[PDB]
Amino acid sequence: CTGCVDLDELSFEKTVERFPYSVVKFDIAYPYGEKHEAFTAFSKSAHKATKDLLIATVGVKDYGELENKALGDRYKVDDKNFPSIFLFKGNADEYVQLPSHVDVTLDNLKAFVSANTPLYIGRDGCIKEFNEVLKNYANIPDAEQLKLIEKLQAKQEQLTDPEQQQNARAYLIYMRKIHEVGYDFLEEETKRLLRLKAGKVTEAKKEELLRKLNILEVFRVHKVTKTA
Repeated sequence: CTGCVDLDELSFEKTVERFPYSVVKFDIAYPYGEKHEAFTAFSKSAHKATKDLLIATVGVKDYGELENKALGDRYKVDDKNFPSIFLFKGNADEYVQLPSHVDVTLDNLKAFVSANTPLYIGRDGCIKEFNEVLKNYANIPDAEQLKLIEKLQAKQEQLTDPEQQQNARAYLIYMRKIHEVGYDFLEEETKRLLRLKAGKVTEAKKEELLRKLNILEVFRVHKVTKTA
């Protein structure tokens, strides 16, 4: 899969022991089907979020000389219950296995990581470095919102990643609209977005409305503090 590093007997221990955290799927050789695709979707989203995570696969598939059987055997897994998901904390030795009763899904995969690490794979659309400075945005003074608008605008102009650049535009538009009209903007843009989402939409268009609603969610406050 994309971003997934496939490992073997020679490279596995050495590669896992070079990243602070590793998520490995053991499965047949040449994997396919829905669980492998959920792992593929996990691998892409995990890269979007993190510097520090190895996403990796090991093929076992026992029909020949037996590639990687000894590696599956180290971690006690079996053609009989593939896929098996392991999370390692920096060496081949400190690992947690995803419970077999747990469906291998994007959602469970992300939960598996933050459950067991200081890593956080964020919501599709979020930019951690924008989120880090925008708590309570709607409630802070005109003058600080204006300087946050200026600080994030300069950050936006230095982003090198295409999806980050697009997601930043939506942060800045929300920032500016909230500064201009106040907390009532949240409800207006939620109603706008949710009306489109409740339409007949493609998978790809849904995802992109979800990116905006997750960005928008950043700006919700628990209480309204600032004079409207």
